[PDB]
Amino acid sequence: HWGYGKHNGPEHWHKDFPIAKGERQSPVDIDTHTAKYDPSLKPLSVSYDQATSLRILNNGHSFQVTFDDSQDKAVLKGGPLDGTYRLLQFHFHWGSLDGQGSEHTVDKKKYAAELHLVHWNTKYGDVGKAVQQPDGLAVLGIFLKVGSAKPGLQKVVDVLDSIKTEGKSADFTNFDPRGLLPESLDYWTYPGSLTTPPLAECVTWIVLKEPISVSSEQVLKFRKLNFNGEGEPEELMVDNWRPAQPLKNRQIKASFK
Ligand SMILES: [Zn+2]
Repeated sequence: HWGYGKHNGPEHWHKDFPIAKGERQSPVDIDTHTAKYDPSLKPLSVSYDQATSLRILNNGHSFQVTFDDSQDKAVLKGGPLDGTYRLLQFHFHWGSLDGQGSEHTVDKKKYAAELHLVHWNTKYGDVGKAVQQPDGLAVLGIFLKVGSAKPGLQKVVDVLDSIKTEGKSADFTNFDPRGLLPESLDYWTYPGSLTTPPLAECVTWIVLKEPISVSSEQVLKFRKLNFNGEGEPEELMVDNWRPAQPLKNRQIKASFK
């Protein structure tokens, strides 16, 4: 079954999911000098004031904070998007060391980690239907670098002890994802895919230019998580990132000059 190791990692995924070699796969390298400023792009609208978090969960490939998406509470709109996208969950990708971990790269630069806030288009009714559409999902990608602590992340970090292994989950209510956003909403955008199986080509990517800083102690707690279930040989959940994929016939647009 798929993972990030030598024998089941990204280089193997195409066997079960042939779309892995498709025309709009993610992540990609963002070449900042080739990305064109698009004055027709709208500002991003990130409306998270009424977000209702539910649970935090180790799913064997990341940890995930899930939200109540049964109403328009926390929504993404504007930017390159048409219509309304509901926040379902967020998760992270990170490295074994600070010099790798992000999925997107910027001029080949790898960040220590990458946050993905996953939203689905309300015109398709549920996320299962949305992932079967070219404009079904919008994922907001935020880079993490190591420096000063991110206060808004600490409540997440402090509960990771309770979900060490695959399949563990905990109540995680009243978490405010606004505390994970950088100051600027300047972004790059391109059409792409889920970066984990099934790798469905259903995502409008919105990747913020400004990283957030997290502390070494915060990211160290990420690295104590396990891929494995309880009672199995301990394998640290680290380097759970897919590398950059061919850009092919796509253009990355910038919201900023
Ligand atoms: Zn992700």
